[PDB]
Amino acid sequence: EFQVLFVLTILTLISGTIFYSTVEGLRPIDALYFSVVTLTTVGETPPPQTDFGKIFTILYIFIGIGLVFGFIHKLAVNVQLPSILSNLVP
Amino acid sequence: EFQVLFVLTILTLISGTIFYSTVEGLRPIDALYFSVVTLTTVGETPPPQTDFGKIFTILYIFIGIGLVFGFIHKLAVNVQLPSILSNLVP
Amino acid sequence: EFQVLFVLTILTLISGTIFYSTVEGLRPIDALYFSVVTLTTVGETPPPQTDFGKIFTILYIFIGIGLVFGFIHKLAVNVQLPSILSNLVP
Amino acid sequence: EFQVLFVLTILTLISGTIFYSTVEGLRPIDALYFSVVTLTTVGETPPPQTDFGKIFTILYIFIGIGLVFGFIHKLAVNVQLPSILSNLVP
Ligand code: NA
Ligand code: NA
Ligand code: NA
Ligand code: NA
Repeated sequence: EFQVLFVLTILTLISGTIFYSTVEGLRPIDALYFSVVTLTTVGETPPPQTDFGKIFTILYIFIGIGLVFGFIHKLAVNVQLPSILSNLVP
Repeated sequence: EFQVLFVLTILTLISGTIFYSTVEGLRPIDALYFSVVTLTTVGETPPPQTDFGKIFTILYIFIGIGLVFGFIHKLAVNVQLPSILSNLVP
Repeated sequence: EFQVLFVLTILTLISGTIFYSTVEGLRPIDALYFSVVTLTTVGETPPPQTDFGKIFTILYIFIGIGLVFGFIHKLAVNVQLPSILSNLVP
Repeated sequence: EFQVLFVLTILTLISGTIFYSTVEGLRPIDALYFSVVTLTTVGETPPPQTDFGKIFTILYIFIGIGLVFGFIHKLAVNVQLPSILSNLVP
């Protein structure tokens, strides 16, 4: 499960990285950062400058937020929880 | 269900698009983008400049966030999940 | 229930409005808008300029987000849902 | 439970405060504020300026959001709820 969500999230981020680096002309690292803060709703970034960027962002958000949060919902509950939980055992 | 939420979300976005393009004077595409990042809480945009814009945004958020997230909660769980889940079957 | 959450949310917003209008020197409407986008995590606004503003925002977020979202979780599910749901009955 | 989440959240914020104050060169209070609005997805702040800041933010978000929201989910439901709920008793 966690393995799958990880894959789906990575592919989603890869797509955003390629899109933004090409259409908005961002360096790869900035394109990945934009993709990440967008899908997690953190939004610490100015908006895309092109209409293509805006249209894609709208669609990217609706399709990717569900996935990204489903993944985060497992990263801390199915992997990060026990580590400290089972560790909460005397 | 998914069909209904889709309709309710579209109408909500249409209302925001009309509102912002008129009161804040944004081009339709920018008004739709503002509406979308606002309701998904992504917030990658500067705030409205008019008091009408601010008041409407406050009300728009409280009434639309619940709907938009309910829709997203189905777009990936009732439509996007199986596609890859049922596809996870050897 | 909905009545109570409404009260708790209003008081929370009133507190933020008073705080920001005084410490950050914002007009009441802008102080309320800042309070609202902050607690809903929309964040369509520049950050507070004073250390008092920042410290208060940190505490305001942790204490108010839970409440605000609990309220929204009822505004659309206990009030906005039926209106269109019961209306989905032929 | 609430005691534990409080500890995990504090350590997470301490790490972010140290990181941002050092790499992005922010005063401690601004580093803590950035860490807080980032992990709660409020995002009321400009993005990091360095690639290290961006890479760390990406990882910080994925690992810390789950924790921070789990904590908030208890701060208002296991501590803030009764206070006013049990108080809702005539
Ligand atoms: Na958010
Ligand atoms: Na945000
Ligand atoms: Na934001
Ligand atoms: Na923002």
